[PDB]
Amino acid sequence: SFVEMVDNLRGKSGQGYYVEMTVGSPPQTLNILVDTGSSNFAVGAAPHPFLHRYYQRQLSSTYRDLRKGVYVPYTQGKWEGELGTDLVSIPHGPNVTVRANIAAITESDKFFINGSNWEGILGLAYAEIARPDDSLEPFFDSLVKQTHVPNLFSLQLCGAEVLASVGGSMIIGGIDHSLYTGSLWYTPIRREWYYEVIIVRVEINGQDLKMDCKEYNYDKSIVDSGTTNLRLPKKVFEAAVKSIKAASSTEKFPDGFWLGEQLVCWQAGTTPWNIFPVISLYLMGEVTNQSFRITILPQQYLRPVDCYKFAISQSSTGTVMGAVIMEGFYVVFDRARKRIGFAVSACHVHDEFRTAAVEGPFVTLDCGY
Ligand SMILES: CCn1cc([C@]2(c3cccc(-c4cncnc4)c3)N=C(N)N(C)C2=O)cn1
Repeated sequence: SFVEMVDNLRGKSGQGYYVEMTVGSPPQTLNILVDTGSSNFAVGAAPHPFLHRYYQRQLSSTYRDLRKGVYVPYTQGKWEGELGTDLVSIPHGPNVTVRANIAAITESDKFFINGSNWEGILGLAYAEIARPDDSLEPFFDSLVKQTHVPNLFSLQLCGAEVLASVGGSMIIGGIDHSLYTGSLWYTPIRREWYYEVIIVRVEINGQDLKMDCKEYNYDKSIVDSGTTNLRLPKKVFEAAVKSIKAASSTEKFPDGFWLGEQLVCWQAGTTPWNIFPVISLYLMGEVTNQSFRITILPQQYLRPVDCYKFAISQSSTGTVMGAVIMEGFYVVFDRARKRIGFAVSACHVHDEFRTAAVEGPFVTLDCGY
């Protein structure tokens, strides 16, 4: 049924991708953020200025209360709510219904986004980082256990007066070959909590940043559909921008732009893409001394707002390969074989001079924290 899953994601630029889901009986429709960077199925369950609809447990005849609260403070914001289980389906995903854990958010701070058009989050990472603890089975774990859907899903994020709308596909239970060209290269999932991986080398315009590879994964590297930007450890970030500033020297910008909080504009197809360099991330291969590179264009790391924001930013929590990396590629979260596959996406955005690429192997003769 993969055909019926194609284009089942939507979103606004910089505000995440969501898939339609129903919870409860009768089905309550909600748009839910696909988030490989968290592990809770958490849905607005009380009025909020940014929510135009929300999950109403009392309207559901199949809701069961777990009589347990959950409080999820985090760096940027916070949500808090009540644990229960209910029946869940994805209308444009696998044709099944599962009983899953649901965090019904009763209060939250800076969690929902104005105009994003989603009402909850589908944390697709592992139990290890779930709240309140790893005993709360994540949605995908329940789905696999209760149905026969293979332990694998794949994301094809396609990107783009009003924020640009983005489209994409979440294929659960398999690999849709029409979604990518060329070969799928796999990098090991180093540990099952976040989707943690290892970056062994990075180049800006073919030039090695030449760092001890531990800096690339300090203190970890993760694949996160719930983060817009490519986020880099401080020391790598600074080296990245310096290298990027040099490659686009002709024509200058204010460091408010480089700090990713200040847009820059051209007008109608005048954008000097060729000025900015490609960025290659080399991920560890399944074979010890091998790696492969994913190369991403400026079209990915300059996010549209013809105005663009610099979608590479600093991190104190390690490297985050967010949406702007994923948008060049078809990304397979092969949980069954503890690996993540990358292929050129059938939908990636590129000129007649450059193209996002996935290429290997590269042999590199210790990179993890
Ligand atoms: C554990 C608390 N939590 C944080 C998240 C978030 C989260 C929460 C709310 C909104 C968004 C978000 C996603 N796309 C674009 N704009 C915002 C992300 N998911 C990820 N991966 N990141 C880094 C988060 O901040 C989920 N739960």
